[PDB]
Amino acid sequence: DTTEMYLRTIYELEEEGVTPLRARIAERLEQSGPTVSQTVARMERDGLVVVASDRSLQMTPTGRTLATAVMRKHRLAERLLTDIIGLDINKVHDEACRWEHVMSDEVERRLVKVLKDVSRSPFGNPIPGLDELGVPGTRVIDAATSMPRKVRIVQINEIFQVKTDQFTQLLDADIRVGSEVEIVDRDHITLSHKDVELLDDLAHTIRIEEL
Amino acid sequence: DTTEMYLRTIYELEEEGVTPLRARIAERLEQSGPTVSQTVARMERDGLVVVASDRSLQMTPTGRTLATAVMRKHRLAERLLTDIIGLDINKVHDEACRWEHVMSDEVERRLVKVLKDVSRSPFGNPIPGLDELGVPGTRVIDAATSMPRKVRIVQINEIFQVKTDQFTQLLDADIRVGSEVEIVDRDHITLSHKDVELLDDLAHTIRIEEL
Ligand code: NI
Ligand code: NI
Repeated sequence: DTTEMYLRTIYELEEEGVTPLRARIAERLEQSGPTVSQTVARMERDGLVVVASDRSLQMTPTGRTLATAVMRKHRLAERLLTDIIGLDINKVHDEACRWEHVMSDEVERRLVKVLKDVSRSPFGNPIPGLDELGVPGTRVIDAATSMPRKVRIVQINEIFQVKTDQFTQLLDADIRVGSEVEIVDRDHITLSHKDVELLDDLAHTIRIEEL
Repeated sequence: DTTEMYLRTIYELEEEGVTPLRARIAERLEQSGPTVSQTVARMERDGLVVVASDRSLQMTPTGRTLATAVMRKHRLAERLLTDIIGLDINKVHDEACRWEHVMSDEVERRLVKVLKDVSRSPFGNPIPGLDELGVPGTRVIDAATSMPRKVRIVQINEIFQVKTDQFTQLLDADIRVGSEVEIVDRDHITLSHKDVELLDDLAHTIRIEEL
């Protein structure tokens, strides 16, 4: 389904921290602007995407769920193809781009059993959706949900910190008040600008807003 | 490509010894007669099939080559899915029906390396095309090409045989003068009606024609 290829392309552009504009989508899929526009209209009617006022495509909860599953199948296919089949690594991504459309959930569950590790694709990116498969401003500690979000730093509050080893890590990552960074919760909290895994005191006292 | 699914269906019906009529094709693919007819017309223009005077579809050399490759990919997929992945055996055929369309030759070559044996599918049928992948009347000894063909028995010539252990095997298989049987050459010659692997004396003296 062309729908799956559009949703996965949006997913991938978002992971790369690129705004999912229609022209970006068109260019990545090697499809015309007008063709992309016609497909985006069908996808809005289907409830999978909305076109935001800055013209970027924002996937709905349903659109995002489907996108996520397509990416999971793509990445599990890449692991099968490299770890077990041994297809030349230069061909693995293009093979998996086809296989992601035809792999059942049942095969994915089997792949999770058989593969050594399903943490990441061979190309370094996390395999999403495995839980779904079945097996002032605000303080960063609070504002962080569990999926990555771009936010703006308002206070770092160095003056209140007892532990200071991360001051330089923040500097080396160019995180200052004003920096736009992506924040994430884990099984410990993390900032992206480089990746800084915050100890609790900092996570409790650094503040983030959003425009 | 719908073309691949039509050619593989023809292949499969032929293997089952069924005449590949358009209605049989329609029924197996769960497509309408008129839809099948429109696709067969495109396939004739493309040079992949001819419609014979008995209305059966006869694949051209090119059509047969493509059909063969689709079947090979289907069967290698089934071996991957059962031997390595362990997908529940009741789901393997339907999964492979999708995978046969997206598997590259390069993955098939890898599967030949990794799998224990690629003689047959899990469902008992030979994996064709591996050589292409890269790794009176006439006497039966002569008339047999290397691919199976339906022929008619004209003489068995029992009277000239020194070895007679196969007389009963032929009887048990219902091969008599008049029987329509499919003959095949191997790396030793064989008759099908049951399968009788002929010793040379019989293969040299049994005669076959065709209407
Ligand atoms: Ni990839
Ligand atoms: Ni099958």
